[PDB]
Amino acid sequence: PQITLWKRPLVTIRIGGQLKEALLDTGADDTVIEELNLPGCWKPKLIGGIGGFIKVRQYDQIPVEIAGHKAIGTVLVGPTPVNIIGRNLLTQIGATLNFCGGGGPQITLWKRPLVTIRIGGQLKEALLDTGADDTVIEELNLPGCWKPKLIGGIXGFIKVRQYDQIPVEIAGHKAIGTVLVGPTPVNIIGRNLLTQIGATLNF
Repeated sequence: PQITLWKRPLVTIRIGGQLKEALLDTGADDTVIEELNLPGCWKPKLIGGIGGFIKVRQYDQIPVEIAGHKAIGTVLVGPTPVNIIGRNLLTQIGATLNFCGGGGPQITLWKRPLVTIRIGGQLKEALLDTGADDTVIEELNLPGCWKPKLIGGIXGFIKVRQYDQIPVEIAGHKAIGTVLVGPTPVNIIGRNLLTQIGATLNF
């Protein structure tokens, strides 16, 4: 299907014979699901996100059906805030990011979807993250007024400054909206701006 980004791209998945809801997340390398039992052997791993690191169980070669498309691959199980399908399985189901409904650039998900953006007169690299509601940019001396905010992901919450009506050009496409500024490990373009550039998921 083709999925737009006005709402979270939540889908039903089948894993270990059970149904779960999960977010299609182009900003995730891996697939992470809330605590559950999976048949098979696992190994301990740590993974990170906006707020720090969590401990997970890594299960390899697990069949997962994602809105009716089959994948077989690595699933990490642990205390993630949201079940997420990451690039390791998005690539298996042939999911791509597409601008302006397919008229614009197509971005495959074999590697992190990093693009050039312009904000505040500065050029930066940022990750297109369908699993992010908001856009979070590395510490940058943006002029203007702001309001404090906390935002969360794997690892917990960070404090940021919320600026409104900030122009952001993404891969040459103009957008304007809310930007959150703080100590994010990677600059993230979230759905609030991805929708403005007509970005969709397709598979």
